Amino acid sequence: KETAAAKFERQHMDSSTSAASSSNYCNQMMKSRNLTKDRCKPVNTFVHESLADVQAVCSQKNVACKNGQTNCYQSYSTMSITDCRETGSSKYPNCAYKTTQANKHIIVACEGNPYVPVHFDASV
Repeated sequence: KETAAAKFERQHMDSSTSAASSSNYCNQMMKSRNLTKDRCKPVNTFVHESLADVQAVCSQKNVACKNGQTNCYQSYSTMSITDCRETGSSKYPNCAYKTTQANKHIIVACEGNPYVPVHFDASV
C-alpha cells in the first residue's frame, strides 16, 4: 500500500505543472494519480510544488488540523493549489471535475523521519 507520505504524493503533488492550465485540469489529472482507479473520488486537491517545498511547510507555523489535531502546519507564503471537486456526476471511468487554481497557504499534516507531509488538510 501507498502509505502516509506516498499517499500525500499520490493525492497532491503536481510539480510538472505550476498551475491548473485548464478549467478541466482536475478531470484528467485525478485519473493518472490512481485517485479514481475504482471510484471517482468526490473531493481532492493538487499541489503544484515538489515534495521538498511542502516538507518546508512542516517547520514553518504549527496549527490545528480541521478536526482539531495538533500536527498540521502552515506555510508563511501562499502555494499553488488545484482543488478538484466533482461536478455533473462523477461516474466511473468518466470522472467529471470542477477545477480551481488558487494561490493559498497550505496546511499539511506532517510526521516521520525525515519529517514529511503525510496528509493534506486545508488551503487557507
